[PDB]
Amino acid sequence: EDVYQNFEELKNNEDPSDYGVVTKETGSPVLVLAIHGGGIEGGTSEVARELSKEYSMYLFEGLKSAGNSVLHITSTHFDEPRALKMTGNHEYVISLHGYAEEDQQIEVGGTDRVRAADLVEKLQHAGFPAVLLNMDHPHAGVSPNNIANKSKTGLSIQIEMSTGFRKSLFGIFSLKSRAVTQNERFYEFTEVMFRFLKNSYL
Ligand SMILES: [Zn+2]
Repeated sequence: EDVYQNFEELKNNEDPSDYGVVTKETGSPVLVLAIHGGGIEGGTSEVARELSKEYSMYLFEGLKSAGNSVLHITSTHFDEPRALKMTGNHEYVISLHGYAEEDQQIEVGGTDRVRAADLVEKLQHAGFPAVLLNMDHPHAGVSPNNIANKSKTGLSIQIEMSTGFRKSLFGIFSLKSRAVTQNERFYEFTEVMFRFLKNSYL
């Protein structure tokens, strides 16, 4: 269970300084979506911001010193108005998430089954620990209600990164310091992502 059922409820309950909505609109067909940034799923803000160097981005970030889990709205309920706008304005969506696991692992899902498999292959070739989840796996990112699918095509890739994998990319794993301690692994990973994104969405 999430604390809030939708964005309006979160907005009416939380101080606006405790969260932030951040957008970058470039007209790229692909949108990078991170609805659980900041302290909600740590590291997803930094990955999103780096990818926004070449692609449009939507970021919702939890900015509390503690307790950011209360700001998590599951994807099938996430309706913040700028997210609805940006998703509908784009052809395709890549949606970044974190989950709790100490081992390094990347779980890839979504509605775009061909591109999801291709991403997994490209990550595995590059030495990253990715697996493809199929249609019946729980939380596969396939619901029409999932924000990531509310695009012009309906085709998404869901990237779920374990705690271990996310912590491997930063010198200091904090709200304050991830953004200024990205390591060589961070850039290696984001580069694999930039190569995939440019080749897969011509
Ligand atoms: Zn998430």
